[PDB]
Amino acid sequence: TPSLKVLTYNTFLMSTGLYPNWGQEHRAREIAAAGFFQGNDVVVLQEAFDNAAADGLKAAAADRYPYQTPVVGRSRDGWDATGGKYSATTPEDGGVTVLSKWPIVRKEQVIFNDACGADWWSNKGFAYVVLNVGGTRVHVVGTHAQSTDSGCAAGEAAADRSRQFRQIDAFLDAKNIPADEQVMLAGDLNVDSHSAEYASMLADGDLAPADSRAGHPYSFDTKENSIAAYRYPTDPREDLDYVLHRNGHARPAGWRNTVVQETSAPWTVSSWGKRYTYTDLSGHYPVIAGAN
Repeated sequence: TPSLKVLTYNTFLMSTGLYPNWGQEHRAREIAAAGFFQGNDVVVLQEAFDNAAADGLKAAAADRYPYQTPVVGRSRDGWDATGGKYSATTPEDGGVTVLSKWPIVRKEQVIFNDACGADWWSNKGFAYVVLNVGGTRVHVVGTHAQSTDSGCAAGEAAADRSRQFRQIDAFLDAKNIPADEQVMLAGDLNVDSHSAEYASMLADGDLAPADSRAGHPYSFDTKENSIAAYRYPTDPREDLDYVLHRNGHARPAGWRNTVVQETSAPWTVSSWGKRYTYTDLSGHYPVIAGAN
């Protein structure tokens, strides 16, 4: 059971053609240089939507993380398989990519069968990678689950997240992964750890809770994170990002998820003839998982 350090980070790199003033190229470069980006074994990114900034980040990361997936949902190219409700015409990809210090033995993508609001119209889904680490295999699913979106009916977002977690569970079960091999789910799962949905997420994904969740209480801090506070000034702080092992599989003891509140040098953009300065590289905080 090789002990791995896993980062999950929502990068908030929206398409620059649609959103030219969100500092995407600046932040993508700065994310690859941030402290939380260094020293991991696996990195799972979400919202890497802008093709150029995502490509630049993946290139900037290639020295430390040479083995990488495409961004989920861009196309069928560069994957060993594509499953789920993939659309060839939809322009928006799922924004998820997995980067690894360790050789990738297999990589596939699966587009979610269930989604609502904005998520439905895009190729949101998950990446499945098998890594070769220390003489054995480690399985990682990287994803960005259904958001609590304006276009979803009341309760529909949570209902579709439940189906998304069970789709991942069913996918992993059908792989018949040996119990002595680790299986981790890493991503922005859009489930608040402080809410009742946390426990149903664990049951739906068949996930073991971390032995400890440490660091800052909120990986999506609408008060202390300067981007989240600008975009959602009246919404509660929540805690959405996880790396969790699968029940019944080998895993390190004392597995931790640490929410790391690392700020950035100020950067400024202009919008409607006003200047806005931020001190975070995204609206989320990175979560670093590993054996304590």
